[PDB]
Amino acid sequence: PLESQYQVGPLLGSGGFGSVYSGIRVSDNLPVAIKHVEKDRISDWGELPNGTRVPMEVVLLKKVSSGFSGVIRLLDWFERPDSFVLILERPEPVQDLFDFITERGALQEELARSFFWQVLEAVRHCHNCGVLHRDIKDENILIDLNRGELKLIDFGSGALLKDTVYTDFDGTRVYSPPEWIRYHRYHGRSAAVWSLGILLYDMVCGDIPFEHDEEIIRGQVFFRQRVSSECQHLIRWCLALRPSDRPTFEEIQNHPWMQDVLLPQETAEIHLH
Ligand SMILES: N#Cc1c(-c2ccccc2)cc(-c2cc(Br)ccc2O)[nH]c1=O
Repeated sequence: PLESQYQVGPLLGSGGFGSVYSGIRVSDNLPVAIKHVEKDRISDWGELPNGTRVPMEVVLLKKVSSGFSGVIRLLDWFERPDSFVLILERPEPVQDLFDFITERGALQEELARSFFWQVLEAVRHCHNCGVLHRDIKDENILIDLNRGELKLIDFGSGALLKDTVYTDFDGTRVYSPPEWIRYHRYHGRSAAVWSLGILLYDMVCGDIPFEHDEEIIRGQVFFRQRVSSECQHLIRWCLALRPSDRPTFEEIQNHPWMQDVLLPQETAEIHLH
């Protein structure tokens, strides 16, 4: 009984893959997010420990659910005749990176460092759990304004992590790597690092670097905003044309610009309060 436990609220947003509403767990007033996904649009299905057919999204979210709240947590889920309904945790107040950057424009490096670092910890968490996000971007990152913690959301274009090549992709095009645009082939980690490269640029310049396929395959990076030399370096490194030339997650976090990151709470007190 879904409608009995939760109290549906306002429409937080929707797209090709879902409609999301703001609900509250009638049980304890817990704030949650209710995501509706139509069975038709669902492309990938999995099963997880049970042998129960469910959309890959549910599989992935279950594999990454844990104490670590660097990634959104699935509280429960229900299946319906023509759709699946997911109950996600919902922080409040909260704002997504896209809206936040859309209001403050380019972010101070110090803040971008904290945020970027947090995203990296989350993505590492996922890979570690055998999950590849495939759609890392400002829109899929939530900001818990009080604790200054970011959360990865929307594993709708995700997939189990593997070492062999990927031939499918349904994530955001402007965040996809050169190798996808050209050969429609890519490898998880390297493809991820490339989008992390687009994300960082996005944070420090206030907008993405590439808009057209040509710009992506060319990979020439121009900075529209004053950006430190160190940050520019890490950015160009993540956006290297050749996949194998991109940094490992370990190399990114050991990069000079990534040092002395602020604690989440400090970040909130200085940049969010
Ligand atoms: N797709 C998607 C998704 C969202 C979305 C983003 C932009 C526009 C419309 C919907 C939001 C969420 C989402 C939002 C909150 Br406050 C809390 C938990 C969530 O899990 N999940 C998605 O999986």
